[PDB]
Amino acid sequence: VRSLNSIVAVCQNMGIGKDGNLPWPPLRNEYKYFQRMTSTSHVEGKQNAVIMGKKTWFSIPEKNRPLKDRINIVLSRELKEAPKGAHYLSKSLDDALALLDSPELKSKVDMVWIVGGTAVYKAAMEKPINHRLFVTRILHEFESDTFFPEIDYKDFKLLTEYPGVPADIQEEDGIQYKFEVYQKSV
Ligand SMILES: NC(=O)c1ccc[n+]([C@@H]2O[C@H](COP(=O)([O-])OP(=O)(O)OC[C@H]3O[C@@H](n4cnc5c(N)ncnc54)[C@H](OP(=O)(O)O)[C@@H]3O)[C@@H](O)[C@H]2O)c1
Ligand SMILES: C[C@H](O)[C@H](O)C1=Nc2c(nc(N)[nH]c2=O)NC1
Ligand SMILES: [Ca+2]
Repeated sequence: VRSLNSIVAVCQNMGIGKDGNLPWPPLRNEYKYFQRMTSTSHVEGKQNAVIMGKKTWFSIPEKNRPLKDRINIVLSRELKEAPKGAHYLSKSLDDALALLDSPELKSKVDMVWIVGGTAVYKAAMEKPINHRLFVTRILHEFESDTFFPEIDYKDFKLLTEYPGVPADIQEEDGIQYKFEVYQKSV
């Protein structure tokens, strides 16, 4: 595709999950941010596409699936068919990327967002394609058992400013965090 976007919320050790869920209790605002970003297309008639792995899909409460107003694509090598609610199943990122370029998807799709987990982020980070990484850095340590892959600081340059992203440190439920945008230009 033209360029990828990835979004993640990470705690201090770069953890993103624990026991199949997020490491911290709910942060309404951080979450509305993930909704607002993944949901908003800049072209009437289109919806964005969200690509995620098996586990991340099942982590979403069942009545809340698929993420409303985005085309849900699940990646799995072990599944034969798109889990109940998913729009599409794909065997790999590559495969997902080609689906997106197909006729029927192409004119339907605005932005592509990788929503994890680890293995999906990694694979996307490695593509020699223009990529913007939206990271929420939660300034606190929660035990995590899943982690965010290492970003190559030589490729992914942190932007000092980006539109519609608060610059200041944020607080909610006694927790502080900040939004950061990393950009890879090929
Ligand atoms: N903080 C955040 O922003 C954030 C975002 C997402 C998830 N999370 C947390 O992370 C956890 C889920 O992450 P996870 O890393 O364990 O799992 P995952 O990536 O969500 O799911 C893994 C499975 O998905 C398929 N898959 C993954 N990468 C693939 C690829 N490149 N090509 C093909 N198939 C691929 C494979 O399924 P098969 O075994 O069927 O082949 C792999 O077993 C939960 O705790 C979730 O709450 C946090
Ligand atoms: C899609 C599911 O909620 C998943 O765990 C994700 N959560 C988050 C995310 N991105 C942010 N910033 N915050 C989340 O809570 N990406 C994916
Ligand atoms: Ca497996």
